[PDB]
Amino acid sequence: AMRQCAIYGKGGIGKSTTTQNLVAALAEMGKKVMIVGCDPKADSTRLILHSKAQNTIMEMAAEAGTVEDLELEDVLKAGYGGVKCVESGGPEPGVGCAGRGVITAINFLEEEGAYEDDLDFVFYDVLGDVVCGGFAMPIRENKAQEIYIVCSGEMMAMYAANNISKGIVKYANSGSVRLGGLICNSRNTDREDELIIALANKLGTQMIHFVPRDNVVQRAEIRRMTVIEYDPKAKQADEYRALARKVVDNKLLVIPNPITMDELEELLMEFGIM
Amino acid sequence: AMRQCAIYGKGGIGKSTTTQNLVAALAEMGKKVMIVGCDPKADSTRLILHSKAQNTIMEMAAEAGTVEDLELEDVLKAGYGGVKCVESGGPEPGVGCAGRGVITAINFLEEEGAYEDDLDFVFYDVLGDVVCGGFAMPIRENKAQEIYIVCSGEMMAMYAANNISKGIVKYANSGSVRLGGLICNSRNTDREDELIIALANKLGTQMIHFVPRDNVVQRAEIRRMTVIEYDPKAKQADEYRALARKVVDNKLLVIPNPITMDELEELLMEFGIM
Ligand SMILES: Nc1ncnc2c1ncn2[C@@H]1O[C@H](COP(=O)(O)OP(=O)(O)O)[C@@H](O)[C@H]1O
Ligand SMILES: Nc1ncnc2c1ncn2[C@@H]1O[C@H](COP(=O)(O)OP(=O)(O)O)[C@@H](O)[C@H]1O
Ligand SMILES: [Mg+2]
Ligand SMILES: [Mg+2]
Repeated sequence: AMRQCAIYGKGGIGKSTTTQNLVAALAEMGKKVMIVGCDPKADSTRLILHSKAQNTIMEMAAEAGTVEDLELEDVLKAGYGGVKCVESGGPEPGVGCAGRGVITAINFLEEEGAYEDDLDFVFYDVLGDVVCGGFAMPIRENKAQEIYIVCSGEMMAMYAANNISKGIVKYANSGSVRLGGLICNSRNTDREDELIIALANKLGTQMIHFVPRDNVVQRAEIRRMTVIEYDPKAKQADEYRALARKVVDNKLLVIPNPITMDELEELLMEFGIM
Repeated sequence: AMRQCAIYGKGGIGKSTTTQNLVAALAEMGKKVMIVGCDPKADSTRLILHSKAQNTIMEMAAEAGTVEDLELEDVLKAGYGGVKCVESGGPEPGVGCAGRGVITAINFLEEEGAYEDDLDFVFYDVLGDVVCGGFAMPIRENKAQEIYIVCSGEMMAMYAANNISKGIVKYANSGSVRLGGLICNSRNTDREDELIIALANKLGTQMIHFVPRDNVVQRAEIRRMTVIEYDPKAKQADEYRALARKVVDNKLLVIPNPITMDELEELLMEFGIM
């Protein structure tokens, strides 16, 4: 078996930094992991690959002719800890549907046998500002059973978490896609941990970890690494190790309870963030 | 004549706060303005209307039967300064295309005569994390000639600005959609004004205004107002008045020059934000 997880959240919230660091910690533990980039920004694997980014399945298929002229061994790339990496890509802005590459990529990976029995985890790093087209496909088509939402005390980040949760509810009659937890990626604001705990409890889930804001992230990423690789002794490395451990041990996977805008505003008012 | 402007940018960057405050300042000057909300969050008019939000054209059409059973006089609502307000709405998460309501709304407004000769400005407040479907329609279909992008020294906000610019370039052979400027909505970081000026110059545009981060915004918005209405003497009110004046006087409307990821990273490295 293998655990199929998707990391969702609003743009810029920390999906790719959190996912790559979490996965590096899993590999450090001895887990075998694949990352599938499902964000048109297409830099979801650069810290594992020590790279600028990674050429996408949509780009590679265009240069080869069709996606069927591609070989899995040509597409998947291994980096830190043996973690395997692939990027979906997407059409250029103004053209088509921004999520269409996600559908092509996941179907290619399934057909070509990328989901080998030896994998322990697959993580999809998915744009979450809209829940439609290929960005909804991991939920609609039962590809990621465990959804973890990166968020913060930012109102927009909590709104996104609620919207993603509504998408999970919409498809709960089929498949087995569930909300596994919220990950708070701190803005260094007071009571932020308490705020995201409260939001998680209203949705029916949990705050699986509070990730501190730490400049070592920038120093590692300038060098194209995870903090796990850049400085294994860093306090922030231990934070990502704690998040990884709690993901491994997590057994709470729920159909969430989306909240009203009034509930969200009351959360913000109560914990004095605003 | 009337100037059709669209405010784009990544989620949470400050589109709706900036647009409503800018428009309040325009109304304070004596301009006649309409705001068209083109973001599924659907709270782009609440500060003009003193409201929780505004019921959307998609919601109202569903309750009436079809969009043709709606009357313009039933849909448009006037608030502070006589500013007229409408919200597009969008399908629920996981269903359809998140931008489909924008197409329905703009077409309804055009057909029903909302663009009366007495208007001086129309502002569309558009989700900009993806540039596709109805979110691309103001550009693709030549509805907003002047695009202003709200951004910040945040890498994700600059990436979004570049992506929106690529969409403008893609449709420059038809219509007259142009980039009018960048608006820096400050994160209170050093050299941020210089950073966004540099980005604007690389794209071929300008920083039309640097909006400071100011907590009076939160105090006004808790009370469902713009800063212009809440405290006309506030320093931040004068900031929005300066932005409004510069938008009125702006004559630079360009086909932008999108930059590479290397150029964006060099900007961040240079100005020491990272
Ligand atoms: N815990 C953290 N501490 C400091 N900086 C962070 C942290 N998490 C993310 N960042 C920074 O935030 C920015 C956006 O993160 P990223 O993972 O790229 O967001 P997303 O993938 O959600 O768009 C990056 O510059 C990253 O280095
Ligand atoms: N200049 C500013 N100073 C302080 N807070 C701001 C400023 N601009 C925006 N905000 C706050 O940022 C949050 C997001 O702004 P909003 O306009 O709703 O973003 P968007 O419409 O782009 O999603 C809101 O809580 C708003 O009050
Ligand atoms: Mg990312
Ligand atoms: Mg908004």
